[PDB]
Amino acid sequence: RQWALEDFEIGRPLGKGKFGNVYLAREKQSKFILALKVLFKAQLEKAGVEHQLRREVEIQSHLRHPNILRLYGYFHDATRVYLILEYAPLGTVYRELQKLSKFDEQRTATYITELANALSYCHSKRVIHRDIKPENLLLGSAGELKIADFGWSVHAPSSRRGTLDYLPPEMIEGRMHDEKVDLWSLGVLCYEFLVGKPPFEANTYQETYKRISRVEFTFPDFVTEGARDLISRLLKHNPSQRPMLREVLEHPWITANSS
Ligand SMILES: Nc1ncnc2c1ncn2[C@@H]1O[C@H](COP(=O)(O)OP(=O)(O)O)[C@@H](O)[C@H]1O
Ligand SMILES: O=C(O)c1cc(-c2ccc(Cl)cc2)c2cc[nH]c2c1
Ligand SMILES: O=C(O)[C@@H]1CCCC[C@H]1C(=O)O
Ligand SMILES: [Mg+2]
Ligand SMILES: [Mg+2]
Repeated sequence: RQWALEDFEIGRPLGKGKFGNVYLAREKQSKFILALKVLFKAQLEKAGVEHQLRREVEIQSHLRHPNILRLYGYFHDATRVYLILEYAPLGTVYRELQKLSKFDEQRTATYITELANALSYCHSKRVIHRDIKPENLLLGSAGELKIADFGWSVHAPSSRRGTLDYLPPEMIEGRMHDEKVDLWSLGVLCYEFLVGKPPFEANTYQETYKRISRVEFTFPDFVTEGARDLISRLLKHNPSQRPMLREVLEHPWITANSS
């Protein structure tokens, strides 16, 4: 349970974070490969997010699902906080999308099924992820999707305040929100997986804000009827109008292309 930096051999950086970096690491005694998320105390204090960090730790450490990234523990020293995470060897869904440009209907529907199942488990504990995006979706050794970065995670309902690309209208506007925010994020993902870019993508935060607020998006011609139907059902301005995850999992386009 009590760890120290001296218990780990540090490898290359795995990625850059908002409050520090993620490094590959090996526990000296067991030779267990893992990821160490290193955060700077000064930066967290200045941002006034030292309690949201405690929330990320508390929420993620109690989740057990094959499509959710494990958080084994944490420790800290005079300047830094260290989160001990499960290593996701095939990287981010973000990098996969950058090299493939777009995913086919089968890969998309499979990822959407994996997400819906992980989100269903979260929502059963009244946990809202609120930061579902390709760079927070990691790939296990078998290429299985793993929800990661519980940095902004909270318990529903919440009226608590990167790009806005995956945030629903109620979360922007700083209004009260529940588990329905993750259903909106799911529709933005589905679109991005098939099209290569999120539906409200813009040059500025200001322009993206407006597009989300208006639910202003169009589909390229290659997007099928079934895909258009599922996305359009998820991207409802009214959170109450968004379907349950059970409905997403039973959608004909999902059942026909997954897995
Ligand atoms: N367990 C992990 N295995 C592999 N890469 C990881 C892991 N955790 C994070 N990363 C990489 O580091 C990046 C930043 O990690 P993350 O927890 O998402 O940080 P932040 O809250 O700053 O955005 C990720 O997008 C990813 O590229
Ligand atoms: O004890 C401390 O002295 C302490 C502690 C923390 C801290 C916060 C969250 C977690 Cl999960 C672990 C440690 C932080 C975060 C910023 N300044 C700190 C000081
Ligand atoms: O883990 C982190 O980098 C942060 C902890 C504090 C809240 C915000 C969070 C994040 O950016 O994901
Ligand atoms: Mg992240
Ligand atoms: Mg984060």
